[PDB]
Amino acid sequence: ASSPANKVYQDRFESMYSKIKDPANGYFSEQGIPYHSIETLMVQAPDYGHVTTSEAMSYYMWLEAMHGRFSGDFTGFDKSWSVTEQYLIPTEKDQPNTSMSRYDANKPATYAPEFQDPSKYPSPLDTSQPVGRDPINSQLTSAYGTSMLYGMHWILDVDNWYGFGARADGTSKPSYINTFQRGEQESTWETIPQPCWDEHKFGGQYGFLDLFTKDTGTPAKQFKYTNAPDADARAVQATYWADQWAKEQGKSVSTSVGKATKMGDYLRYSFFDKYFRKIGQPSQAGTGYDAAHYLLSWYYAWGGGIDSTWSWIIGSSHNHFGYQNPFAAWVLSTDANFKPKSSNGASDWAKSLDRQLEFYQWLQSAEGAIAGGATNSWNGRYEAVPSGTSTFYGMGYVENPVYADPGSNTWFGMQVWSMQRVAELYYKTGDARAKKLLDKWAKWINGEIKFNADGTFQIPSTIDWEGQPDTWNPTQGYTGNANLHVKVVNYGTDLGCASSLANTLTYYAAKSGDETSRQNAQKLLDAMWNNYSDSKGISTVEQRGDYHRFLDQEVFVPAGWTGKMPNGDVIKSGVKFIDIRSKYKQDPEWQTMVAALQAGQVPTQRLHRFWAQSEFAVANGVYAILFPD
Ligand SMILES: OC[C@H]1O[C@@H](S[C@H]2[C@H](O)[C@@H](O)[C@H](O[C@H]3[C@H](O)[C@@H](O)[C@H](S[C@H]4[C@H](O)[C@@H](O)[C@H](O[C@H]5[C@H](O)[C@@H](O)[C@H](S[C@H]6[C@H](O)[C@@H](O)[C@H](O[C@H]7[C@H](O)[C@@H](O)[C@H](S[C@H]8[C@H](O)[C@@H](O)[C@H](O)O[C@@H]8CO)O[C@@H]7CO)O[C@@H]6CO)O[C@@H]5CO)O[C@@H]4CO)O[C@@H]3CO)O[C@@H]2CO)[C@H](O)[C@@H](O)[C@@H]1O
Ligand SMILES: [Ca+2]
Ligand SMILES: [Ca+2]
Ligand SMILES: [Cl-]
Repeated sequence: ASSPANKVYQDRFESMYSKIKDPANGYFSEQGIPYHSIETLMVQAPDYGHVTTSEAMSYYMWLEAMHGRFSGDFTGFDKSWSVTEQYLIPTEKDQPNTSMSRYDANKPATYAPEFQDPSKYPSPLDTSQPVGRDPINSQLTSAYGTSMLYGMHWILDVDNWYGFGARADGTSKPSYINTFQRGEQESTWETIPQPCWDEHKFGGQYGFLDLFTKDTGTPAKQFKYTNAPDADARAVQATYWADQWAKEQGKSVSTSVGKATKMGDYLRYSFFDKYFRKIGQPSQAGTGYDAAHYLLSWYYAWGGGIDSTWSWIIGSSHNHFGYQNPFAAWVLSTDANFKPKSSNGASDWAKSLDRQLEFYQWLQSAEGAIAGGATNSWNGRYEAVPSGTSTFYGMGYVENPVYADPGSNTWFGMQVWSMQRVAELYYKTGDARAKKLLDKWAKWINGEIKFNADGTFQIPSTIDWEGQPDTWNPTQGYTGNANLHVKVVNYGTDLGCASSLANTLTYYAAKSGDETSRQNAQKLLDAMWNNYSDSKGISTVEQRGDYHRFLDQEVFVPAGWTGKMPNGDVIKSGVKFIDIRSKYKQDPEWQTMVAALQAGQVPTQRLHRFWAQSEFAVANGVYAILFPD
């Protein structure tokens, strides 16, 4: 039987769970897939409220796992995995073996440069630039008997709002789509949504392919998917807890553990440089593992021909601390129940755990917050690293890895999402490296939490950075990085971040015994429950300062390129964000949003983000278990 839990916080979790699963609240589609948010007019990472992401699916797993802990019923957890495998992990029909089996581990893909402005795309493929060797593909095909990859594609058009349908039929749902393709300056507002399965049926003469890639020949019909490593790692994290809590009650989630383990085996593709170039010596093609940084990079992607047989796979050269997950690495490298079937699966994850913890430490600022990350490909073209730039195993430090509109590390959220995982590791193992990191980080954040007399509160929202960490010397260790400073630009009341923060402080307090962290975690949970609860969970009114981009953001389209979206919207030079998403004008909130912009005001919204609601629910559960009295 499981240990007794705090009755008050357990009830709060159950209440949230009921609101989230309540059919009348609309968090899920008819097919059982959770939406990014109840509200449809939503632009953040995705550009429509009813698309879904792998991040959401992993939070759904975490939620159901906790429900199993308190109810003894894990059928919901197994169902979250069933929905994931059926709809977010490309099936045999979505990534045909005929093409995947033609993959050449000695020539994974063809080099394509990255540019700092979307106007430079399409990017020209260059067969003469070196590409390294993929050392794990043989391990995976031998272990699983297939050339298909088992990982979640990151974004899904749940109700086929864009109209691409499934495998170009234009009518089926859900629909595999993608957005980002053109460099660090292409924000959510500057993309051209495209189908993952491109048969040239929609868009331009050759679909949407020649908007991004340029080659000598004619663009072939092809499919392509992109993984979000932090999402897949969270799936492993959540499944571990589901397994632990299931066994404490004589229950089993064996089938799900097997899927989580397989996913973690394939997740190793994120450990490699985009084009398998040697880490620290980007101009040279890798010979195998010398191209592995062992960190959870921003993505790994793969694709292949539809009407011709060929395939490719790429890792990623850019690393952000926010995507790391030391807990998942500990699970996959030490727990016998989660040991990957591949020959080197567990050992690679063992190396990743150590490398990840060094990464966090190297990036810890003088104050305690964690800095951006590093890259093995300067400017995304393997250019020379500017002299005087600090390095980590040969990779140059970057303040805002991967994207700059806005800066990828200017949002407080990355701090809690990532440190929450370090707190789980510290709690389970008491690891000294995790302790050192948390003691200083927790001291920093506890001094940045502000509680008001009316029961409301504020935490860091937008942050900025100055300087850089000292070059990492494995034998020297943490120098203290006296020249690396974080700056809190402004505060806010982001309920999702606050929930993640409470979670982090709870695990840390439980292990360290730090009372300051424990009471702050409880005050956050109480404040949110007592002051921000509504019939659908929790929420607050927030300003949407970037919404002016709905109408004033021009979308770049190559000269002479013309095409049409499924609903007829014309794609040509000069269009704005709204011009290629005209269906948005039918949204219930549209007139309200436009009215505000016309009056020169900042639009405001009351949003119910699925991950935020789940975060809050899980945080209540965690407190209930670690502090029963
Ligand atoms: O036919 C002739 C011949 O053929 C051959 S076979 C041959 C084929 O023909 C050929 O087509 C094929 O070509 C291959 C090629 O080989 C491969 O090398 C390439 S690889 C390619 C890959 O496919 C593609 O997917 C990849 O895309 C990358 C981009 O490069 C990269 O730039 C971006 S970065 C992006 C991030 O990913 C996003 O997450 C991020 O999003 C941000 C957003 O920017 C930001 O605004 C918001 S801010 C937001 C916060 O999120 C929120 O929390 C807070 O609360 O609020 C704030 C404020 O709102 O955050 C978002 C994140 O959350 O944005 C950045 C920037 O865009 O990443 C994508 C990943 O997808 O690029 C790769 C290349 O660079 O693929 C080709 C396929 O076409 O090659 C074949 C051979 O190899 C045959 O053999 C012959 O016979 C035949 O004759
Ligand atoms: Ca931009
Ligand atoms: Ca700076
Ligand atoms: Cl969001």
